[PDB]
Amino acid sequence: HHHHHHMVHITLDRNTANSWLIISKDRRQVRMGDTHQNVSDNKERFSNYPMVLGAQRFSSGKMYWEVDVTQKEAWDLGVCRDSVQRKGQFSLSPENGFWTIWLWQDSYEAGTSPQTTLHIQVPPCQIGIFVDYEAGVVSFYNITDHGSLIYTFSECVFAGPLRPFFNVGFNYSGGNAAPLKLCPL
Ligand SMILES: CN1CCCc2ccc(S(N)(=O)=O)cc21
Ligand SMILES: CN1CCCc2ccc(S(N)(=O)=O)cc21
Repeated sequence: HHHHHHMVHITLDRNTANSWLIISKDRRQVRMGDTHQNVSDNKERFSNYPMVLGAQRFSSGKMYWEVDVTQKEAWDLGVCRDSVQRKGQFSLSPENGFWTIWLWQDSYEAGTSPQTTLHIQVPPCQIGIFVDYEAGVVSFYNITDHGSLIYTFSECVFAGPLRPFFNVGFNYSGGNAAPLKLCPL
């Protein structure tokens, strides 16, 4: 892919974070803490899952960013509507306003309804996310494997401003404590 030149500087929005997340001072890294992180509750915070949004909102144009997932066992990445549900249980699907992929139990899947099996020969350590608002496209790229395509959602019906979306995953196993990191341009 030659999408690198639409690169955007993403930062995480603390106010949207699940109360157990720890976001770095530069707002470029997030990990699961071992307890509640001593913040007040608010209507923006994802309550049920270790999720957080980017601060940036996109309503036009082409955008690209990269995320480091080194040595994680579980995570979700992509974009979502600004108005997605924050409280209670929900599925990651385009019907619910999410365009995402994930790693879970040693397999990669795209968040369609129902979910789609991905075919990745080289487990990624960094993921590239490309959004073309006008075209209705969200694409994912394997930066570890020379930028190879992972998945494209096309005919997307965004129906609102988009925000970068992150889930660091639970750490029931003790093997998923590592952070998500936004990679430099
Ligand atoms: C997002 N994520 C993480 C890994 C396991 C899993 C299983 C089902 C679903 S779903 N299709 O119900 O949203 C989502 C999901
Ligand atoms: C979002 N969702 C819905 C239910 C299935 C499932 C499983 C694992 C995770 S995760 N990535 O937070 O560990 C999330 C999730």
